[PDB]
Amino acid sequence: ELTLRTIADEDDYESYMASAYSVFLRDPQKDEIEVNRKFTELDRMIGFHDGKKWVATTGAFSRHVVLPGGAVVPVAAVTAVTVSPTHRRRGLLTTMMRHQLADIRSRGESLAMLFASYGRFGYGVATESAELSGQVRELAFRPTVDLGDGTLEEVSAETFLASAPAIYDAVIPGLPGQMSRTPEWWASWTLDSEELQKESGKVRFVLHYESDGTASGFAIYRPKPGWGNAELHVQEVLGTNPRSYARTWRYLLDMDLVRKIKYHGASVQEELRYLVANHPSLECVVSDAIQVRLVDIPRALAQRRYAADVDVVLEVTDDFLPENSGRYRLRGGLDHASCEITTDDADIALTVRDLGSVYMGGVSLQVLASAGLVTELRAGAVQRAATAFGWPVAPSAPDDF
Amino acid sequence: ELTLRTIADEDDYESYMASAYSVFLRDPQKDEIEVNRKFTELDRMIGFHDGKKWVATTGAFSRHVVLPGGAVVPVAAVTAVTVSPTHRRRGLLTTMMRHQLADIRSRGESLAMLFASYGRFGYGVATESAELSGQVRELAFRPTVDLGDGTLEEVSAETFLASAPAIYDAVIPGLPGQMSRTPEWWASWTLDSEELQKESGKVRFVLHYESDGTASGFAIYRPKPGWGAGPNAELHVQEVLGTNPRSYARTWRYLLDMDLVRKIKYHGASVQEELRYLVANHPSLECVVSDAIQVRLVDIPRALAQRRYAADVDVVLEVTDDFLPENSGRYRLRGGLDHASCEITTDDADIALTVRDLGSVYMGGVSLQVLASAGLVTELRAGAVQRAATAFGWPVAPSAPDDF
Amino acid sequence: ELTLRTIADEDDYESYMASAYSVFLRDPQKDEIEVNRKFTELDRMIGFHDGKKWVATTGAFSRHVVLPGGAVVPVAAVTAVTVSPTHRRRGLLTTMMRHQLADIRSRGESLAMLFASYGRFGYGVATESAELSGQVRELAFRPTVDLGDGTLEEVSAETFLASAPAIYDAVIPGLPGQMSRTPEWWASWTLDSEELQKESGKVRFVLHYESDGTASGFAIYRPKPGWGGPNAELHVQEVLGTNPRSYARTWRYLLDMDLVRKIKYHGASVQEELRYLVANHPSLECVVSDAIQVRLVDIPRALAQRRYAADVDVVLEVTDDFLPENSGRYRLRGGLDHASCEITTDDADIALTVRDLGSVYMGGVSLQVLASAGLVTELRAGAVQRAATAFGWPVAPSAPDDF
Amino acid sequence: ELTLRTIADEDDYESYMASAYSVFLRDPQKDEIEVNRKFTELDRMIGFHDGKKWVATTGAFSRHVVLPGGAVVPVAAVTAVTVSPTHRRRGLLTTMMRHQLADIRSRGESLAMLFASEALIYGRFGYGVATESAELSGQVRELAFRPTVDLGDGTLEEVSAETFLASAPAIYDAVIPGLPGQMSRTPEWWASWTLDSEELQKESGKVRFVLHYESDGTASGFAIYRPKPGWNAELHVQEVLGTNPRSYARTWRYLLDMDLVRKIKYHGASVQEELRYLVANHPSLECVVSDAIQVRLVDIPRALAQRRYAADVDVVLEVTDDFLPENSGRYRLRGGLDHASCEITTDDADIALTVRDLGSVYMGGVSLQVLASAGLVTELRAGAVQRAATAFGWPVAPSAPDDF
Amino acid sequence: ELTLRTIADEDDYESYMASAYSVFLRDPQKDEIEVNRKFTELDRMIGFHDGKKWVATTGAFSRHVVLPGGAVVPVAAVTAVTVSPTHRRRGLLTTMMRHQLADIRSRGESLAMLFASEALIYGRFGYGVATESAELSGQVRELAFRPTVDLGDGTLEEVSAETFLASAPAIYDAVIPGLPGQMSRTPEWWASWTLDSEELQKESGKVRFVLHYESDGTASGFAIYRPKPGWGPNAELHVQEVLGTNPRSYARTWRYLLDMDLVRKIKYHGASVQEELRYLVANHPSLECVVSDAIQVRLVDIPRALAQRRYAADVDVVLEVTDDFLPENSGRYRLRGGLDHASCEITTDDADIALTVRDLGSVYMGGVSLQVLASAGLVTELRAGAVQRAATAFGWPVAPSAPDDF
Repeated sequence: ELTLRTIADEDDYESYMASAYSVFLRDPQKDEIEVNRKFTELDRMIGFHDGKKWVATTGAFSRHVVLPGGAVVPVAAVTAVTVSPTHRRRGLLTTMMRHQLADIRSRGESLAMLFASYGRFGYGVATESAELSGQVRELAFRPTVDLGDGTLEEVSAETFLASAPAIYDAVIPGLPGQMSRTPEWWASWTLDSEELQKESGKVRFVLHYESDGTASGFAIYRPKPGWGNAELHVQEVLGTNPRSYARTWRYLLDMDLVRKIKYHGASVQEELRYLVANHPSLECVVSDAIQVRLVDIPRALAQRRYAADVDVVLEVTDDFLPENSGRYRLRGGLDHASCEITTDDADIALTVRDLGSVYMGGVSLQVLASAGLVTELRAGAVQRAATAFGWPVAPSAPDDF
Repeated sequence: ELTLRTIADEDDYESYMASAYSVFLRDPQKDEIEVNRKFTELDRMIGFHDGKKWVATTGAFSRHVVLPGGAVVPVAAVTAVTVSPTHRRRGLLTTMMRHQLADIRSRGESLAMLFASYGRFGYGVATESAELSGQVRELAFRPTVDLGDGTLEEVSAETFLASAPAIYDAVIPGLPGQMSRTPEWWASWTLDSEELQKESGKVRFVLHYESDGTASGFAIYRPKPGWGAGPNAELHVQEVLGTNPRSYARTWRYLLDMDLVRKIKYHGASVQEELRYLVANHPSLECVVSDAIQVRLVDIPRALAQRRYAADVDVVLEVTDDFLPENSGRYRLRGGLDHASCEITTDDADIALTVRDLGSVYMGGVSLQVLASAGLVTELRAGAVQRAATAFGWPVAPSAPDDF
Repeated sequence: ELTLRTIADEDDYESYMASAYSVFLRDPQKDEIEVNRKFTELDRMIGFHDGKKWVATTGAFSRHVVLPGGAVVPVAAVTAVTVSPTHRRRGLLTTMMRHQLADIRSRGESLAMLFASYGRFGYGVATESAELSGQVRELAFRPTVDLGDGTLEEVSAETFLASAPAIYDAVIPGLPGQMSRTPEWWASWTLDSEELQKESGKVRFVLHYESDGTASGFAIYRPKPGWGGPNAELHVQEVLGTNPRSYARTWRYLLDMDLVRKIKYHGASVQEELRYLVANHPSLECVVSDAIQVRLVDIPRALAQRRYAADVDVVLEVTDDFLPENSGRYRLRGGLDHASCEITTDDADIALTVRDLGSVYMGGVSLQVLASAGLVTELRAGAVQRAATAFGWPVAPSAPDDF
Repeated sequence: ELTLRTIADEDDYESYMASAYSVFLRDPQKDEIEVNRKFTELDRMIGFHDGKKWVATTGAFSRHVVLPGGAVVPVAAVTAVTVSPTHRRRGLLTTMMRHQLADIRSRGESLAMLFASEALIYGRFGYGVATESAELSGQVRELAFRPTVDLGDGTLEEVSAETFLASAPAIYDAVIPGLPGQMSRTPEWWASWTLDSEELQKESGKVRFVLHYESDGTASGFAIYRPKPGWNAELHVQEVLGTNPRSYARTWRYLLDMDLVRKIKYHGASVQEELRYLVANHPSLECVVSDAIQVRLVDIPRALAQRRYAADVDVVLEVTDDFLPENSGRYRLRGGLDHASCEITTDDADIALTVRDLGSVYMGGVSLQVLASAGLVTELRAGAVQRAATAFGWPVAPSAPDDF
Repeated sequence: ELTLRTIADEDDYESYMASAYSVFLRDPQKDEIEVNRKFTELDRMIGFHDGKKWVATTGAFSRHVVLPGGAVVPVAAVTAVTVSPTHRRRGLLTTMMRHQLADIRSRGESLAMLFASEALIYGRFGYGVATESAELSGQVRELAFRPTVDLGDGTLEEVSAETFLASAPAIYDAVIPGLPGQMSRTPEWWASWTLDSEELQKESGKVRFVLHYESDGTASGFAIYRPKPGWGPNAELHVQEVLGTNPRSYARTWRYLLDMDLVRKIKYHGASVQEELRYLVANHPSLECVVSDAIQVRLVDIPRALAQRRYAADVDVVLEVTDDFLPENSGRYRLRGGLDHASCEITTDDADIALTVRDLGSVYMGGVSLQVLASAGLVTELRAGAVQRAATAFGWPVAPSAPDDF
């Protein structure tokens, strides 16, 4: 009765997306569906169709993510994973996962990434995000923070998109977890969506210029006028130097009529948290961001760099895809990494899910071992491997997908 | 008119403490005042007295803290820092700070620690805590979590104190930021304080026993019965510790599976509390992160040499101490998992930072790289901050000790 | 200055309807006004007109109601009763009530029914409804509840209307108070009204099928996505099934839906079967309120059209203050298989008003409780005890689709 | 390790009750414990003891309940059912249930009754919810009565507990024969019901007593209520009863017309409380319906023959008692308004149901026909359920007795 | 880079107004923008433009306000005062105020009035809070009147906007001479005041209009209000204005709103602090009264302003006025005023009271007591007994009230 297949045409695409919104209790957002189509590859959007409607969906975008060390590697940005409530408990999700994970491997993508909404398929939470909020009048900076001689203006979307991509491209190599943005992805990220207009207001754009005129920072925010307490909902703030970063935030914090500010999806180590003189005034709520599924374990482990030297043997168990199970020797450091099968004694035993959780440096392997989820087989091995899998810059959430 | 002196006798102690509570808009808590006196040294409690009232206070307890690597070192646990609202802008706080930090130095303590309620005195936030909360029915664990074959009992404070110290002593060498607990400190930590009873209920104690009878875990918690409409009874957890992963998981499972309970709250948990990773559905366990402990380095080279470092490091730090300029200097830190030395050097400096920011990274709870990217710390030679930031880190996040 | 008249044409209909919504502080719902027109008889919609606006309204739909015992009788479904705030305290309502009640009698309808928003006109609350709600994760069923081997589909309104009427028609004979639904009434009941979209979302339709393919259950519900912690809701409009498995399985489908936290079923029966499937009753909150008010227009006929839970031979001294011609001393003899009622000169057993007689007429209000409260008088010992049991019914009356 | 036994002495009793309160997250309520002791039979209070504390409890009071028809029969008022959270999943509850239910049978009580709460035994061991209670509440200024409600010539006085207890029992004893589910009240039970408990004082205020006197001075109504001053003042009504419709309506009018009161609440009222029909505007009196009493039939033939039935019935019930299989069998019930007999039979069965669901319909508060429509009860011969459902009903809904 | 200029044309006007709404974090309300254009004089709408966007705005309507006693005088209704968040701390606001205050002076207008919600220039440039408003609210079922309140024998009708505008202006014109602070309403201002704006429909509902008719049939009162149906029993009536030509029509109109079915709560924002409804209600605690700033006054022509109004009692006082923003207005004036006369001019005689021009505007409408300003230390008395007699004369038996919003 059910057929697993890819999207065939534009009408089929809109019906596919409508079903995915419908499972999540929402009407289809036509503006987001239209803009996201520009970077959608129909042959990566699979699902089950019963002859009259889509009953399950699973798709992926071809993206590139910054790894610890600065390498930018292809990644399957998994999206639109739904099973209709009428078609649950029929194995449809397992079938789509097996098909998609094989398809991802064939495209040379060493890992998949998914926004938390899956551990039994090998996905593990690898990065977190922080919701930062507080009263703007309480958010003065420490007295040593240099705001610089820069200036800034509120600009149109077209003016914003002529300067923001170069700023973004310049800063992301040092921010693992961030993803490359083509003009098509910028169009989705900057869309004045009707859904977000209901929650706050129309999207606004800010550019920070140095004294010589060069653009060195930007901000994307939406105002929420007082409905009683006006709020500013920040979508993104980035700068190419600490002065443009601090000055841009100072602009948002000193805006008249504003009482509260909210930044959802910030880094757990967002620089703003340390610029604020009184930390309690900026509430920080930490939650899951990205889940990682390692698809090619040796290549993924050899593609990132490590915070310190490591020479560890990992006994990796992959329950969902047993072909990936094996004993790998990881030799890595700041400027080198290799991973290959070995018959030497294993130092650590862990599942591919937990290996994925530590892969981006956002989850400590030592805490997983203390929790009993990872087993140390030889003394001192977990401690050194945990530091190596870490990174001085915490991973952060990419733009939504 | 004002005199800077220490506490003289018992009546002076109660007037001193009543003044400190009054500054914080509270009535003096006599049960807390009585039990904390047992570990209070009157000559470490200073303040300003106007002839009839204490108008400012500042104290310290002689404690010992676990550092990254497991070393336990003497520490000044600073407490009861108040200035009367009628005596602000007189300079009393700076004067008390200068006296106390000098006294800490002459006592040979390499650092002071203070609960966040000061940056200009050298204190920097070095550890955070997490308030973990959620609906207990949503807090199932991952399926691979072994709960073991242990059993649990709810016990009196006396029976609890006959087993909890040995469990605590065995676990803390791996939890930097925790402090040694004498019987006197256990008595304050386990006090059924009236103020906490009003927020929830009478304190309860749980012991977890292995299958052979060995006490391997404990929990301190208070019930908050439902007050709606609808059921909404809460458990307020004060501490949970176990000597192995099964005892820890089984103790939490005991609290989470208790009937009548709807919500659980654990204030002052670690930001890397193992519970956060046992839970199958992370979003069900809300995590709010806030400042916990501020560190003031008093003996910079000794403090840096007393801890161990997550990886090898050889870095020269140009440190500026505005409040105590005698600590400013250029120090070469050679550290690792198995060694640590810090000393005056004449080599070129790699990093420039203040003593406050150095204290902030001292426990591995704050990344030196983020402070640099924020513009608060200056990298003088390329690649130095990244290696130093990794070394100042630690695979186990620092956590808040028992309150002081 | 004011003229009592019926709706004349279509423009007069939209003005009439817009007047009623405005009295109730709402803008005219054009989608509802259009669909309800298809079953509206203009000669049954009366009101006062001052020459330029409608100042008071009162209407009735020609419907049919299931009585205790399964009999389907004509009933006046009174609707759109409004008096403009500027024209209150002028007797306009009493006048319309007197005209409508006489009109209902001439049309052969033994009784009238009205949703509670009137006791002085003879209307008495006869049926209650329950708002059931709770956290879906706490609403597991008792372990013995058989869900069967059926399946479900979420379908379009047209596919829904090709199966739901037959299911509904098979179930209602056991549910006194439900009303027959023509295709026109189904069109209103299943309208994706913009009013309810604002409160939750677009209406959805579920069909439950047996293993052989036959449709045996249905559900009408609307989602309310999270607007906060999570708090997505389902607003259930109706769930019915032709057997216990289809009914339980359909509720299970709504209760086990991902992302949902809380469910609400407004206008359910006070004895809704769901209340007893739930293993932990306190998790399903039950708020009971007025639903349907009954005005008996032809007393002897209405008493003879229903059946009675047990044998009864009682003489009722009925007082109708608003319509004194209905007052009389009636001997009611009835049971499960018979019912008769006529004037008698024998000694009266019970003295009650027509308002209270309508309150007990559907078996939803106990005649014994009204007697203990002092509203009804027992004249001969033991009479109320048996009459109360007979007027009752093993299945509580329930609210029909809204009118 | 664990011993099943009864309470031995008074110290054992206080420790037993303290454990039961502790399981329910509450400190022991000493005033309730003291007054309830006066009607407690220690040999009916059983539990498990590990040598140093009680770890599970279950007890019963010897009471008598009004049945549909007026007959007053002995009943076990089950109470204080707890299992310590440390001792769950060990079979302690099943063991206590088998012991208690056998003891109830041997004492001549045909059924047990138990308040449905967050109790451990909810729904299990053959208990079925047979009675509901309504929480009635609303703005007193919106609660005028229908115009035909006669208030009579009576008067009211607020009196002391002693004055109250000299008139309320006779009023109560004259009313309850027509209210199935109500229980007999000895002076000891009145003392508990009228206790000015500190727990209810915290939620509202000190208990107050109202008496209603006819014009000849005879007491004909009473009320028990507690004021909650504004913090919008509320009256929390515990009970209102009257021997005639005028005394009932006038006593309510006194509470509704009291100055300074904005809201009234009556928890534990009947779902057919007369007040609901006196009010002119029903929506102004919110009605929230919930479980009240669960019934466990222990002697099926005697319980069915002890009540009376709303109409004639001749039915064979195929009863399954999974927990007490000695009670499983086919029973022929022949009942009416003035007769009732029941005996085990081998005749063909008309209805199939569990002992839990038979208990649910036993008091006339749950319709057998609705249970059949829900699929929990199976009709074996056509037309049997309809007549049996009507007969098991009653023109007066059962109501919750005083709390136990 | 920046240029101070006025609105050039219609497209420039919509871009001007769009910038003003954007500074206050709101989308432009095109219905308000269109209806307000009918009374907008483009040469009074100034601002700064950077070549492609308005970066600051400041406007003024030519209006007329009723003073204590009943005199109607021209007034500049200042509006649309915004500065772009990226152009703050540059001096643009001062420049606009100076140019506007000069433009107001040259138009013969003695004072300027500005609503307190214009938070950009709150309490500066000589503007002083002179008039307050009250938000009155309560449960309609607790709002019975005193038994001695005569409701008359009139009738009411809910009418269309056009029917309302045929009788309401006559009612409004006959009442405002006794209500200082109210402003004259031309048909174009009536169109804006009665606009069924989408902004207020979201907050409650479509605007409704009520007319109260006498026994013979003449319109003697009116009401403007919006319903807010029950969401989530809590239906509300949001009253915009109620006025009557006699106490019976005023009381009867309020009684119509208060006795309406299905209503639970009523709210009247922008009422007078001495709204007669407050004294009609039998139980005052049932009608909550929250008092807040309404109108700020900037005196431009000090002598003319003080002479245009009448004084509740006789006064002969010398005021040493200090105008820090416009020092050309500073001077020592002798004020002679009463119920039927008023004159003011420079004098050499010794001064009695020393005060700023900001505080003089506050007391000018009689909504702020001059004695309390002296008690708080904001005003200095130089000769004894002068403040008390001046405070009583600057007062008025009817408190000033807030006009229609601008």
